[PDB]
Amino acid sequence: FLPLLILGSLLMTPPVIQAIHDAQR
Repeated sequence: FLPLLILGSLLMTPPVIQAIHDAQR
């Protein structure tokens, strides 16, 4: 999930969707 999700996509891509969302706040 949150972790596993970002982890899984932790190769050649940042924690998008969430990162931008967090940065949005």
